This record gives sequence, structure tokens and C-alpha cells, in this order.
Amino acid sequence: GLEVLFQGPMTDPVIVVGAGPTGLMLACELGLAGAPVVVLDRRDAPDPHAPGQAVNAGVVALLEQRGLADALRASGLPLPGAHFSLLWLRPEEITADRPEVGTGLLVAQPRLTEVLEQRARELGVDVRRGHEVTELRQSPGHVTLKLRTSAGDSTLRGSYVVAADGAGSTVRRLAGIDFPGSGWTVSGIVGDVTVDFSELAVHHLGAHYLPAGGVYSGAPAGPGVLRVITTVFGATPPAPSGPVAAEELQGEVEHLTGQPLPAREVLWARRFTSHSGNAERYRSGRVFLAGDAAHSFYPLGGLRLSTCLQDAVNLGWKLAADLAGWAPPGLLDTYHAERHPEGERARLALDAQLALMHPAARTAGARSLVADLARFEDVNRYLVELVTGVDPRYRVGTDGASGSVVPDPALGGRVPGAAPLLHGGGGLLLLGAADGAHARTAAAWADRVGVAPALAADATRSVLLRPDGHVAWAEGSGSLETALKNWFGTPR
Amino acid sequence: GLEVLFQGPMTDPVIVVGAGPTGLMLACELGLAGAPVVVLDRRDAPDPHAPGQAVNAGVVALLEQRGLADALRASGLPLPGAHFSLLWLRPEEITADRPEVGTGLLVAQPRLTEVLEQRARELGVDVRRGHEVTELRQSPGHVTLKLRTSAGDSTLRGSYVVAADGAGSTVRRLAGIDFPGSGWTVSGIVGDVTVDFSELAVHHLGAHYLPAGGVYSGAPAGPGVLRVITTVFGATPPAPSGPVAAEELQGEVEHLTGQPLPAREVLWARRFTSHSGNAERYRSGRVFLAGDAAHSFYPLGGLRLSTCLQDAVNLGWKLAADLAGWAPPGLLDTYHAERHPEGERARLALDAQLALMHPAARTAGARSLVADLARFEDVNRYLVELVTGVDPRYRVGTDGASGSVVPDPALGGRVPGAAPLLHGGGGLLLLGAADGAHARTAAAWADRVGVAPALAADATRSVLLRPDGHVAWAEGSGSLETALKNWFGTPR
Ligand SMILES: Cc1cc2nc3c(=O)[nH]c(=O)nc-3n(C[C@H](O)[C@H](O)[C@H](O)COP(=O)(O)OP(=O)(O)OC[C@H]3O[C@@H](n4cnc5c(N)ncnc54)[C@H](O)[C@@H]3O)c2cc1C
Ligand SMILES: Cc1cc2nc3c(=O)[nH]c(=O)nc-3n(C[C@H](O)[C@H](O)[C@H](O)COP(=O)(O)OP(=O)(O)OC[C@H]3O[C@@H](n4cnc5c(N)ncnc54)[C@H](O)[C@@H]3O)c2cc1C
Repeated sequence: GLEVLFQGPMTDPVIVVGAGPTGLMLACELGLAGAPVVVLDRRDAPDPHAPGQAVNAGVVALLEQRGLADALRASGLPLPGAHFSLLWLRPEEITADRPEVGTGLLVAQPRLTEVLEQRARELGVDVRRGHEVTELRQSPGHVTLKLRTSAGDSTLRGSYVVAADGAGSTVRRLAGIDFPGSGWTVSGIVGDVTVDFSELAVHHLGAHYLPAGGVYSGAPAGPGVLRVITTVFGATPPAPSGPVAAEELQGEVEHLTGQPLPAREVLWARRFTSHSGNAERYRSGRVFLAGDAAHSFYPLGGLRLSTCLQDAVNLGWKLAADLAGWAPPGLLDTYHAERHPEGERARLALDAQLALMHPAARTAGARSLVADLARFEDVNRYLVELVTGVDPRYRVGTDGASGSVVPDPALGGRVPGAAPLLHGGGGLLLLGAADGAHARTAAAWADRVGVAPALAADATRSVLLRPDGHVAWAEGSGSLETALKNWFGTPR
Repeated sequence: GLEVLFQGPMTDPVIVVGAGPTGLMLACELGLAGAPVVVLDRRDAPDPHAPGQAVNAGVVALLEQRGLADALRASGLPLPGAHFSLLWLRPEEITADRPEVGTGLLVAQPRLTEVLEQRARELGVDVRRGHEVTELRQSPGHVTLKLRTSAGDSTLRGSYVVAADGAGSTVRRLAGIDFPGSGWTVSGIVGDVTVDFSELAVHHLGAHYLPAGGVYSGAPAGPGVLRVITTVFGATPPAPSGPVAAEELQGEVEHLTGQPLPAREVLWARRFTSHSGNAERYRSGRVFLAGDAAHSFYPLGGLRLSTCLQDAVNLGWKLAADLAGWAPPGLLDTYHAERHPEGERARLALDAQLALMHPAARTAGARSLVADLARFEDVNRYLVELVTGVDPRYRVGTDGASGSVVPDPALGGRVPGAAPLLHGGGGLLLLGAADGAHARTAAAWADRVGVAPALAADATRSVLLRPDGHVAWAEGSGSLETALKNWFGTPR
């Protein structure tokens, strides 16, 4: 009982289950927007072995609009190249028109998580490690979680619960939400090996599709450390998961590339199995799914983390607007409406890439076809924009109407040049001279929408940005006033 | 002994083994060019069940340049549509620029074979049915075949032997030539069903990919006769070949389309198994492979017959030039050099199309990708030109040099408007004003090369056509005189 004393007033927080990249990004968005939030995680400390290294332009864009990209870049190498099914593309052909496309990074996933965690701490977010969610019960007005710590069992009440608990999501299972997909289940080994980088043959650096039917990737992770991923397709692994010894990893490396690594020591190595899935719904009452809990697929490129952080940034401001009481009706429902098809589009894109790799003998013709088609400029642009995480566009109609049957193709995308203007959060109306009145209209929403010149964002007409950076209106797409109502609610 | 008497002088013929479309087209080309030819076939009569119905623009072009297309068209329906992996394309977008692309036909394969057989008879070609080739022996200057008839065993001497004996080629096996491919082996049922066409639901007409994983095709073959092909992918058939009863065919139709056919009677039906292969070489001494004997793949569209007749027309004039004594050195070797990669390109194109269909759940993403890419104009053109048989281009360098490392992209293709000018056979120099001398140069080869105005062929500059209709030279691609030497030999 005594624990309740002296804590002061408290509003029912958004409970974020999981302190990976998804959870922490969402907690930063909630924190910035002034919503109450608690983050739980079953681990005692951050995972030093979090495996990702490819952080694409889609991720960087979201970091940039919160001023988090510089901290990540300090630990990263520019990764300007782009591939589809490990066929190399030509991103340089469109970077003049879309500079964003060249902002991807090679950077270890724990560095991203550290950047987000530090920002969450600055925004006052309480991150409760050693806390495992074991049960969930919804009520009309709140949710209650059962937790386990080394003390013992306890309860926590929130306004909302967001599953950011990874691909095997406890919460998704507790909510009884199905996770269908294509049946692509692909196994690999990931680990870190001590090397002298000068000793490496060129075929031990970078990511390679081996025509026999497998993938090898070697990328520097730190001083004298090579991060290695191997997958041998159609080979049933000795087991579907668990730790892996040097011999087994060296076995796969040599099988694929013809040669074992010049390895001093395998620091760590584990067998992973990726499932392909998209959750049938992203919302159930006051429970939401985000990141890997909502969608999973083999991590060939950077779409896992970009869909993760795109979910977090779509959801946070919407949860906060709902709690603050100004959200237009249906705002929370647009999370599923916008993110569910995007999870599916990414999941389906990995199915496409895998079907050009395995079974190798049978897929060679399709692979050669796509390689041929990728010589055309419009095909190259389509694939580059896909794999870099830059092509998502929400369906937004005239007057900013959500989920339109007649989407306006000028709306729902991004204004990359606006990122520095959005660090404070909130909506943003970019004002351009292209043909008084816009500023005047927007004044009634000045508590939710700031103003800046379109020219400070390299935009060439007036545009309205949601707090997630996506375009809800632009000059020529109907009424600004109706679009302000549709996304930001009733005038003050 | 008495059989030898009274027969008169005889030159050693080209022996064509097989009187299918490949064999008979080749015999027509040899006949027209004045070379001696005999055609053997193990069957007692033409096959009434020869299964093909899709005759693409590539086939029609070769028929047109011999005036055979009108006779076929009398039995056919225009099939202007085009597909890739049963994704429908937009051939209408390029027919303004390439009218050829819209000349494909729905016409029963026995009608093609009948047209070619009648023409072979007019050219005096002896077609010896009930003759089965059982052995082959090469000598430096001729070849000897062992034959079986209902009389008994015998021998036949030729200058050359061409295998036109189908996908299971006896001759390819006797020559010890390997037939590698991808491992795509795809089984189906083909048959003819008596129907009232008005009773058919729309899903029983045309060719359809069933998302479950199979193909159904229903096309009219004659009065009250529907030709039906079914393949159920990944279903191991009851047997790999043999006759098939109504129940089994109706089983597959209903499995695929949800509904059996309104069938009065199944006239005939058989199980087929298609192997994917391209022969490792198309020539071994005085033995050549052509058509299905040289390449095989699942018959989804019309590339089987177009590669077949393209081989026949490539080879015939070359064999004849060799026998007549005027062929430039190496001419016969250009048959393999030109046709082997084309057989492979077609075989690989069917691998590509199959890898977008099976296994259905796993390939859906790749299929959706290609459907998306096919919205672009350049992708649409690439696929249309591929599937219609219109995109082959031989590698021909400046000055008409064969097998160049630096191919001239203006050479090696066709001039479709020239077809009416080529009925007589021989080479053809099309004369245009675009910048006296060309006609003068060509005069030294007037025994092998005719002349006509480029404007009578809708060409806009001077071009030299080989007897197969392919471009060996055009104004601006180096020396006409050197190109005449490279393809037609020494000046008179
Ligand atoms: C070998 C490999 C390589 C990869 N490489 C890349 C890459 O280069 N680029 C890329 O974009 N993606 C990559 N990925 C994918 C990437 O690692 C994931 O998408 C990412 O970790 C997802 O983050 P998340 O926050 O959704 O989930 P996670 O990072 O899985 O975090 C979930 C958190 O929830 C916690 N949790 C789980 N259950 C509970 C519970 N019941 N109660 C409390 N806490 C709980 C866990 O402790 C964990 O901290 C790779 C994946 C693998 C396996
Ligand atoms: C169900 C099905 C549907 C098809 N549909 C299409 C289609 O719509 N369009 C298309 O383009 N293609 C289609 N095809 C492919 C097409 O039928 C073949 O490509 C075509 O028959 C090949 O002709 P060919 O002359 O090379 O061989 P074949 O037509 O097989 O003729 C070979 C000949 O050689 C003879 N022979 C064999 N061995 C010997 C021997 N030892 N001695 C003497 N004679 C011998 C045989 O009797 C036969 O007459 C289809 C195939 C199938 C199975």
C-alpha cells in the first residue's frame, strides 16, 4: 500500500510494451506531444546484439524531423547504394530529383536504440526494465496489464496499450490477433566475428546473392568486428533457433562463398528464423500493434526498421491528440487504415525479392527478367523508392479527406526539406505565394498548427503537414479549412 | 537390288527427320532454295491431335515472307491480345509503331502443318511416312541412317541430317547431345470436348491463371469443339503421361475453375509433361537439331512454335548455300551461334513466367511486382515484343560481321514490310535514296541477291536482307560490299 503514497497526481499513461526501436520512437513521439507514457521491457538492459545495420532513408527522414539524425550519423557510414533482391540499382539517377534517397546509413541497431533512449530520458519518459507483460484486460475506459518483475506479480493501468514487443509479440497473442502471411519462412545465422579487415577477400565484404541459392553479408560493426549474416535457402537448419558455434557459422560461410573467414574468434552467433506476417488488425479497442509486432518478414534490406518507425510516428501524435481531447472523430482509426496496407506492401515486397532467389535453379529466369527490366529508368526509380522507404503515400482526397476512394496523388506524401522545421512537433502550414488568406484560416488552429515559409522547406506552394510529416493538403487540392478540420479537429 | 534401277541421277539429300511444323517448314525452305531434301516421319499420317492453337506474330512473319500466311488465316481467328505469365499486356500501345505485333492467330496446329505440307508437295518434296529412324552413323562426307518401316529395316544416305523429331528427339539422343535446363517440369491435360458454346460460363473461355496455383485454357477448335488445357501446379499427377478419361479432365477443370464443363463428350484427352531444355549444341558434324529437338519448355503462349520455325528458316538457306557451293566460310556455324542463345532466351522466359505462378502463395508478391512494373510503357513494350516472338535480333557488327563483340543495334532484326518481296527466296537489297553505287556493288552478287525499292517495303534507307529476312547491313553500318561477302560469299 505504502508504494501509492507521495507520488502525486497521475493521468492514465499510454503503456508501450517493448523498448526496442519501435517502442522508444513511439515514446519519443508521445513525450514530445505531451502525452503521458510508460515504457516496459522484459530485458534487464539494452540488447548489445540487436542485429540490424541497414538504416534506410525512410528511417533517417523520421529521425531528421526530430533532430535525432546527427546523433545516429556519428556512429554510421553513408550507404548510398540500393538493391532489390540483391540486384544493384542506380539511386544516383534520381538523387538530383530526390536527395532523400541517398541518406541511408550503415549503423549498428543498438546505436539507434541508444539515440532514441537518450531522447526519451530527456523528455522524462519512464523506462521500466525487468518488467514482463503476462496478461491484458480491457475495460471501456482503460486497460490493465499483469506484469512480472524479480519482486513478483503486479498490475498497471493505462489509457492505451501499444504492442511494440517484436515479431513474436506477447500482446498480439493476448489480444487474439492473427498474423497471416505467405509461408515464406527463412532461416539464417547472424553473429559478430573478430577479424583483421585487411585480410578479408573482397567476397567477404558487402551483401551477395550466391547463384547456388543463398545470401552472405559481411559488414564492419566496430573496430576489428565483422557482422556476418548467412542464409542457405532450402537447407533445413540443424535447429530453427538457438546459439551457434564457430564451426557452424564457418561451415555456412564456406559453403556459400567457397572460403571460411579469417576469424580470430566468433564473439557471438545465433540461428534466426524469420516469419512472414502482417497482423489482421493493428487496433483492438484500446490495444494497438506497431513495428515487428504488426508485421514481419526476412530482413534483406532496411524495410523492417522503416516500417517500424513509420508506424510509431503515425500513431504517437494521434494517441496524443485523442488523449488531449482535440482529435477529429475517427483519427485513431486512421492508424490501421494507413499503416496496415503499408505493412502488407513491405511484407509482399520481401516475398517478391525472395521469389527471385529460391529455389535458385527455378527462379534464375525471373531474376534475369527483373535485372533486365531494372535497366529502364522508371523501373529503377520504382525499385529504388521502394527499397529506400521513401515511396509511402497515404490515401488522402480533396480537402484532406482521409481514406478517399478518389485519392489526390499530390497528397499523403512528404516534404523532406521541412524536417528541420518540425523538431518542436505539431502540425505545420508551409506558406507559399503560388496561387493573406491561408495564414488567416490557419489562425483558428494556431494551438495545433505552426506556420513557416514554403521556401524554408524547398516547397514551391502552400502545403499542410500533419505532425507525422505527411501532407494533408496543398494549394490546388481543395479547401485548407476543411483539411484543418479533417486532421486537427474543431477551430479554437 | 531392283529398287535401285530406273531412278536416275540423285544428289545426297538433306534428310529431315520429322514432319511436324519444324520439319516441314525446313523442307519448304530447302525446296524453295533448290536443295535436295527428303522428309521422314514415323507416323502413318498427320497427327489430328497436334495440340497447339496460339500462333504468334513471329510465326506469321515467316509464313508471310513465303506467302503461306493467307492459307493459315483462312482457318484462324485474330488473337490481338498478349500476355506474360497470363498477366494481360497492352500490345495496342505499340502496334502503331510495330503493326507486326498484332498479327497473331488462334488456329489449330494441324492446319499449320497442313499448309506447310501442301507447300512442300508443290515444291516436289518427298515425305516418307511410316519411316522411323533407329540409328545414325556419320562419315566425313555424308551421313547414313538406319530406318524401320512395315516392310523392315533399311538404310538412307544424306549430305546432312536435321533432327526435327520433337522434344524427346531420337536424333539428339543418337548424337549424344545433352539437353540441360532449370528443372521446371510441368504436367497438364490437353483434350477436345464437345460443347454448346452458348452454355459456357465466361470463366470456361480464354486462358486464366487461378490464384490457387494452376492454369485453365478453353478455346474453340472447330464447330462444337472446345480445346481445353488444365495444369494444377505442385499436384503430382496420377501418372506423367498417357490417355485421360472424362472424369479426370472434368476433375481438374472443376478443381481449378470451381465448375465442370457442360460437356456432351470428351473426344480425346491426354496427360502431357513438359521438360525445360536447350540442347548444348545445335550442330554435331553433319547433324543439326531444330525445333523442339533443340529446345523445350511449357507451352504457355506461342514461343514454342515461333522458336521452331525461326530455327527452320535460319537453317534452310544456309544448308542450301553450303550444298550449292557459294556459302561463305563458317556460314553453317552461324546456325548454332544465332539460334542456341535464342532457344535459351525463350526457355528462360518460360522459367520466368512459371516462377510468377508456382508455388502460388510464395510467388504472389513477385507476380504483383511484375504486374505493377507492366504499367510502365517501356516494360509493356519489352514484354509484348518478347511474347509475340518479334524481338529476336542477331548479333551482327559493322560491315555485316557475324557474331561481333561490338554488335550494331541497327542490324540483325527484320523489315516486316519486305515480306511480300521475299516469296521467291534469295537475299534482297532494298534500295533507298537516304545518304547509283549500291545497285552497282550488289550486281556482282545478282545470282544470290535481288533488288527492290526500300519504299516498297516501308523502309526509309538501303538495307540488305539475308534469305531468312534478317538484316545483314543498312546504310550507315559500314561497307555493303563487305556485308555481301560475309553472308553471300565471293563475287560472281
Ligand atoms: C539477423 C537480423 C538482421 C536484421 N537486419 C536488419 C537491418 O539491417 N535493417 C533493418 O531495418 N532491420 C533489420 N532487422 C530487423 C530488426 O532487427 C527489427 O525490425 C527490429 O528489432 C524491430 O524492432 P521492434 O522495436 O519492433 O522490436 P524488437 O527490437 O524485437 O524489441 C521488442 C522488445 O519487446 C520486449 N518484449 C517482448 N516481449 C515482452 C513482454 N511480454 N513484456 C515486455 N517486454 C517484452 C523485448 O525485450 C524487446 O526489447 C534484422 C533482423 C534480424 C533478425
Ligand atoms: C498441350 C500442348 C499445347 C501446346 N500449345 C502450343 C501453342 O498454342 N502454341 C505453340 O506455339 N506451341 C504449342 N505447343 C508446342 C507445340 O505443339 C510444339 O512446339 C510443336 O509440335 C513442335 O513441332 P516440331 O515439328 O518441332 O515437333 P513435333 O510436332 O513433335 O513433330 C516431330 C515429328 O517427328 C516424328 N518423329 C519422332 N521421332 C522420330 C523418329 N525416330 N523417326 C522418324 N520420325 C520421328 C514424330 O512422329 C513427329 O511427327 C503445345 C504443346 C503441348 C504439349
